[PDB]
Amino acid sequence: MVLMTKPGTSDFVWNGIPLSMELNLWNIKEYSGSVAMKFDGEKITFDADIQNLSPKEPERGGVLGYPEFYYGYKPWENHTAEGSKLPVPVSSMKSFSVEVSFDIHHEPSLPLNFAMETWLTREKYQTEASIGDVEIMVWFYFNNLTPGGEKIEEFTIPFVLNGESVEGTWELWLAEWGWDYLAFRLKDPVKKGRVKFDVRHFLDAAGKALSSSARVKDFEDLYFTVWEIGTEFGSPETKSAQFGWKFENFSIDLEVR
Ligand SMILES: OC[C@H]1O[C@@H](O[C@H]2[C@H](O)[C@@H](O)[C@H](O)O[C@@H]2CO)[C@H](O)[C@@H](O)[C@@H]1O
Repeated sequence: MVLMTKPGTSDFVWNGIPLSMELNLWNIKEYSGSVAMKFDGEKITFDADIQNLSPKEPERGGVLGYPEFYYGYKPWENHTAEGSKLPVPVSSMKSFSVEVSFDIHHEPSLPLNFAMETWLTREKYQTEASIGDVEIMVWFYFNNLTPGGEKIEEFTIPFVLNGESVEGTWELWLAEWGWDYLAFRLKDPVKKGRVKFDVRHFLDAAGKALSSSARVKDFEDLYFTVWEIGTEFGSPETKSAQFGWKFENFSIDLEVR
């Protein structure tokens, strides 16, 4: 049982899997209202009803926070729950399946998404990402929110949605900021459902997308550090946010060559 009502990180174990939950409001200068994130052994829930919001780093634009949970090592926080099998070199990953059920609710106009991501780093345990590293996101849902940078292509990547084998069409957005940002955004966003997919398909498309970059070199030698699952929300214009979610039936399976 884990309960947090302010920003912070806590570890937990879900069906034997060591994980970390972060009530991540990294780009929020200050807020009024309440946030509550909880793990009860069977589900992780998050609820927010906050106001008086403004960006911590205004000039970078983009979102305000990212309440999430993750498996592995999150560089920015020098943190991992114990017993984690990540990070591992991208070249060593044969497959990395992620499965989770989700139910996201939100006031109608809120910029928000259901996004999962990883950070690929040159060194195994960096404490930040910079030039030469990569941030790769996978968005299964979005509302009044587009990824950063611009769309550079589309990839058809399969996955199991609510128990059925489907093919998703994913727009790939790339931005060269302090690191390389890549976001795969599903054309038919899903607000509630269950998905199972292999992160390897996204790592394969990302590596190809960057095969001529002068910034990202030797993609396959980078370390796949973590797998975060959460909901980014907000924009420089967002003054308040009312939303919440429930994640259940979580599991991952890393298979290394
Ligand atoms: O900038 C450090 C900050 O990054 C947070 O991840 C951001 C990422 O920087 C941004 O490019 C993307 O649009 O959104 C993600 C998630 O909101 C990270 O979660 C923080 O821990 C870190 O302090």
